[PDB]
Amino acid sequence: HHHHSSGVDLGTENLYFQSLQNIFYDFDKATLRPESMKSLDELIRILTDNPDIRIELGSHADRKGPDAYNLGLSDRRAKSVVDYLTSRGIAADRLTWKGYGKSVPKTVTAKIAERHDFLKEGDVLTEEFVAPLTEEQQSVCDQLNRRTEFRVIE
Ligand code: NA
Repeated sequence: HHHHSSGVDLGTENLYFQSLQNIFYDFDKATLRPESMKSLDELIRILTDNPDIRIELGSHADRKGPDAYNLGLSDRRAKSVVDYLTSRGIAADRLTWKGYGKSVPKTVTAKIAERHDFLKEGDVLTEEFVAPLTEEQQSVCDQLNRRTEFRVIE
């Protein structure tokens, strides 16, 4: 099969790539911002250039509001991405998705840590981590949790 031990995955959770970005959302919205459409066009290029690969997506919500509500919101966030891709010709069978609600806070990557003096690589944006922060710091963290993650798979 593969003639080597596992290498680095092309995904948004562990590493930062200019050409494979997280999708971020407004508070209580599943809408694709103009920036999100550019990011999805970059993903469509990867899908069309590599016709056999699939994309696994995971959609999320920030700590505010009930668990069940946030699960539904995360499903709508995944669906908006799937609908944009399928509207551009991507076969639905090439995409898998899961809505995690607010159950999986994001881990701060080296790029996120470079951009914010208060965040360090490896910090997990849990409710307990975000709770004692300033209103501005909470807004940065909550925004980072309102995202869709991607991973390129077979
Ligand atoms: Na930092």
